[PDB]
Amino acid sequence: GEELFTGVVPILIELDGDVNGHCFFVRGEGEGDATIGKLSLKFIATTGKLPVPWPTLVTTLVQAFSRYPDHMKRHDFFKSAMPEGYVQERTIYFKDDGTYKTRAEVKFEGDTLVNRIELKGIDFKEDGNILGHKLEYNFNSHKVYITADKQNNGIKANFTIRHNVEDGSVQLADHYQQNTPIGDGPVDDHYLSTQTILSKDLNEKRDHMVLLEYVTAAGIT
Amino acid sequence: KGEELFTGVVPILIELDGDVNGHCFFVRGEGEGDATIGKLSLKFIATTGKLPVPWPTLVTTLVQAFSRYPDHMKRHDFFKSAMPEGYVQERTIYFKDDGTYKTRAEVKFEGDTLVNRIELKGIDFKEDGNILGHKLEYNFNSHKVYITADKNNGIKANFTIRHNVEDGSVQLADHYQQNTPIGDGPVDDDHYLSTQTILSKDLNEKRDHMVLLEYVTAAGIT
Ligand SMILES: [Mg+2]
Repeated sequence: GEELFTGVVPILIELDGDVNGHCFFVRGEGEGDATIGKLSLKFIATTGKLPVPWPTLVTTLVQAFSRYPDHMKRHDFFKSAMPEGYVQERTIYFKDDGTYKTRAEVKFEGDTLVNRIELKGIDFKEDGNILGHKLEYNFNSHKVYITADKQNNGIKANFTIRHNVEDGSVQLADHYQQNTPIGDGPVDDHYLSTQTILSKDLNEKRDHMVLLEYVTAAGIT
Repeated sequence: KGEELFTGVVPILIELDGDVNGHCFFVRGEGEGDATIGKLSLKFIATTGKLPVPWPTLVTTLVQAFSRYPDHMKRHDFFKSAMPEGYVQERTIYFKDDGTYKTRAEVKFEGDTLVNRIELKGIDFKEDGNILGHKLEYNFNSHKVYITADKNNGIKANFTIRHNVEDGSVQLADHYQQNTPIGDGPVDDDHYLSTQTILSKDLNEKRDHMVLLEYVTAAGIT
């Protein structure tokens, strides 16, 4: 699957959501450089104003795009499942607040890699950090601990995301993940190091998130 | 159990999830029903803010098991016979010269509370129409609900709702209904339900809401 990631690969992102009854849609376009672990994307809300903070959707809207080191090439499930693709599911627990359930498909559509997502948010508190938009427009660096999931012939990941709040302490989001192959069966413990930058397109009147991310793999000597 | 469950007053919880021309919203209602007297008292609230559609259009979509069937009609009602397991209630509502509603609901007992859970999708509603334009008066007329057996082992119903418009004209809503029992062994003749509704507001409620009082009795058989 490594052969399809050579050079620059186009990216398409689609998300459908419902948070405490609030529907919304997001569309993103950009490109990815798996060889260099670089992502550049621009997101727009096609339904108006986003009812939840943009940082909370960062993890939900890819991962093939990670640069796995030469001695770790065989451990990249994300790239190995292409072009057929894989299904990615999560339950995100915001401490003392609501929860997100997500289901996505990542696959090639022509020469474009597409990520179509469905998320449902429930039990979010009124005037909370999420529904109250009290989260800073930024993102911290994290470690995505990946482990094999023999039963589903895929992988599982666990990590806690730290969302900066406008005053000083931070809002935690526990992430639980499962990735499963879509077709024919081509596949150790390790982790991903992530860095993200959120920004704004000054000539865009629509709600915008501009994204730059750098991801590498490690954990094996 | 299935009629024995409705002696006296039963608590009610109602939940609706909807999408009209892309505008999702949710409504939650709580109240009580006294099937012996065919009476309902409920309060509904929009938990997502302002309703993108007029409240009266959601009345029929929001517990016919509380209808009052006469002693000589005990056999006839199917609503209570399907309890406590409950029944599925589906509808397609066509508003004349406007959009359409598709609904799916499950009505059943959860403990001592009768619960009605709903999904509603509205399509092809016109901009500046009576519906999306909020031109319907805050009231509800009396109707007759025509029920017939669907020996899907349930029932079907057809009727036309009359919504008063602010200008004085009326917006019609054709209702097509299908009910199927969730589990086993329920009762199935042609007859109708006579309905009366009263809409009001809670003076101390800032959220978009609707207070409803309803009286339903059955007839059509001598
Ligand atoms: Mg909904």
